[PDB]
Amino acid sequence: VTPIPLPKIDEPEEYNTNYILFWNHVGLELNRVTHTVGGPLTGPPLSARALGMLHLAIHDAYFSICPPTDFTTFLSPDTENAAYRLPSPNGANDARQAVAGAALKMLSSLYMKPVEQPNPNPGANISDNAYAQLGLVLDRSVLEAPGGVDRESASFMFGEDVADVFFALLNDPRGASQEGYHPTPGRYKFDDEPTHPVVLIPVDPNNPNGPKMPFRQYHAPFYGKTTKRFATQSEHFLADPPGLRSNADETAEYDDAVRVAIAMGGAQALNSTKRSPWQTAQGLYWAYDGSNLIGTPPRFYNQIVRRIAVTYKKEEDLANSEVNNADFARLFALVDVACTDAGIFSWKEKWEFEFWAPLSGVRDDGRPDHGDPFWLTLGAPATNTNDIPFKPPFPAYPSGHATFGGAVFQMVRRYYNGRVGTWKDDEPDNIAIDMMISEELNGVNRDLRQPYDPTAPIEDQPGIVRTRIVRHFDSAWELMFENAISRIFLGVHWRFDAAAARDILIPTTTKDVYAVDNNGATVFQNVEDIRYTTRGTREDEEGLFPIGGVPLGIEIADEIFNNGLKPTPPEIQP
Ligand code: VO4
Repeated sequence: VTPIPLPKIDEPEEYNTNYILFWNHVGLELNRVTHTVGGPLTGPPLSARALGMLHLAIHDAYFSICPPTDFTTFLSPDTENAAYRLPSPNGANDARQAVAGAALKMLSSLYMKPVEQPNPNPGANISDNAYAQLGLVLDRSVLEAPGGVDRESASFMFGEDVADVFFALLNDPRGASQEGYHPTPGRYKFDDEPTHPVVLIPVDPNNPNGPKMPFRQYHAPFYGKTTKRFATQSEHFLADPPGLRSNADETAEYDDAVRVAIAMGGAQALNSTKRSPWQTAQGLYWAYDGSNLIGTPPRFYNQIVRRIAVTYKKEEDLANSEVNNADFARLFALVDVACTDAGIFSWKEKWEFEFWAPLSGVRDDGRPDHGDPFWLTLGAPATNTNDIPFKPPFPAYPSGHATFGGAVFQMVRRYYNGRVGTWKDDEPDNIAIDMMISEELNGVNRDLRQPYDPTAPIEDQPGIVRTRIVRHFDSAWELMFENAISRIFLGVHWRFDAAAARDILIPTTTKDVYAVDNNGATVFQNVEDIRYTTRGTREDEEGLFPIGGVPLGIEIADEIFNNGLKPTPPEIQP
């Protein structure tokens, strides 16, 4: 089959001399390829799950052979429960081959053709070409693996066994099912996106030029409530969003939110848009909304973590260093598991409240002096395609980006505290990074004038090229913040979807109404001064809960970390 020409990644090639990073890289490649061909594990919550499973398998394969001191393996070989019983090395002592077997097995189980009946219903939507392209990635990775892959080694086979365990235990085949779900129209209620009310998909995925059919998508409406958690030791909840349930009386907040939404997230040329060119860059930088050759947010968060990992490694040798191998194996397991659970809980709350997107909220507002029936947002970029911007097919509260980021970057902060610098676990850190380039703005990817051609490299395809922006960040606190507000700039999330408006915006004398600059643009607090302290109430539960995705993610990361990466007790599983 014709292999898809993938654009070059902006990262020192030395990174892949380390087999832990190499396998992480292979996971990231499958991520972007599956989103280009429409293969399995697409979308934000599930794509994060794939990475969590991959790194959990790698983590235990490595630490079984090279036992850790300050912590232990996720699963143990002495568990009476067969489902949580980790296999034993029994002679195997080649960590490199162990990791290879775990990674290869997991990724293959995740991305290959479900010959075991699973193809029906679940996989009945993915074309043969999709699987073929994914297979190519897998096949060549074996050949590019640093140190090679010896499929006949005992260590390799051990790794495979480890993968089988984690796969059977955590795989959620029907995770993204939407069968039986239908929106419940009304104020504040999620429903089909006005600029993309329906989509025409081929009746037969193997004949994309053949007859089409109308399709309305709702992304994983049942996943969050039915899926198995990874390492969280409890259920997490967010305060009711402004306008709903116990907070239905927070009208000043909601009204100002509508106001900030129009000014900060509208289309580039609308007279009501007050967003600056720089803020537009900040919005697109963190997108990764499932585009061709790009993939989803988890892929970007891992690209960032890869840089942090190498920038702050203990030993200079990337290839032959167990200190580095252990460090990376541990870090990525912590990070990707937190990302996985962040997805579960953000999706759980998303479909719990079913809060509507700013596009619908502004248009359907109804009040002549508050709404704008013809508003358009900067929207989620439709990169490497000729389609227009959209709003991802799922409820708004809370922001998945914000939750993912909160978890990933809080985990990084907990892990490096006292090593890169010293800070209170709830205050700004000093984990700075340089030369960080997003594939949304790399001088290569673009907005095409014609349909994407998968047989030709992106450079030979006409379109407006995205300006190359090289960033530097002073801390993971900043990363966490900007990643969250970027969605406000795109106009796909309300301010409260990120965090409590009181914690991120500059207040005025009027309660719930925040400050704007000379030209009407919203003013944010300085990153160093931001503290996610503002909590709210829930109708169905007593107490105060976090508002927005960031606080939720931070909470999930602290929990997992504090428990040293321990499985969710099967008793509290759904
Ligand atoms: O991922 V959002 O849920 O931030 O579009």
